Amino acid sequence: MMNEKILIVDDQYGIRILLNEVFNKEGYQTFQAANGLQALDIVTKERPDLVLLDMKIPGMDGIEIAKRMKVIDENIRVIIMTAYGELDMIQESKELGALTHFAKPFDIDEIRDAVKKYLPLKSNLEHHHHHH
Repeated sequence: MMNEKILIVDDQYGIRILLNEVFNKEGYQTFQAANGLQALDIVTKERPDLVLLDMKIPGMDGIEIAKRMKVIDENIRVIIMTAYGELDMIQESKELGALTHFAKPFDIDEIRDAVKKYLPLKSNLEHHHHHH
């Protein structure tokens, strides 16, 4: 809507960049966090338009983070990444302001695609014509 940002929680530093550059690649704005509490700060400070929390991150989860982010916005469009089939803390994290979840085993194109279908801004999704 206004400042359509995407926050990306990663410790590896590369994963965050992967989504940072690919979200931006599409025409987005992104940011990164090495725990969750960081994106947390950036949500209460910047209020992105969408956030991602890799609970697969090297150490911690941004679960109580989205928790506080849903205390801060209730649903700042969070997406928590898991081991594709882990989702151990997923239930609370998803009811906690997250619009959905993802996987650390995610696909790049799937990541930009999935977020455009949820938090849209310029990346159009075809569900109005039904033709593609």
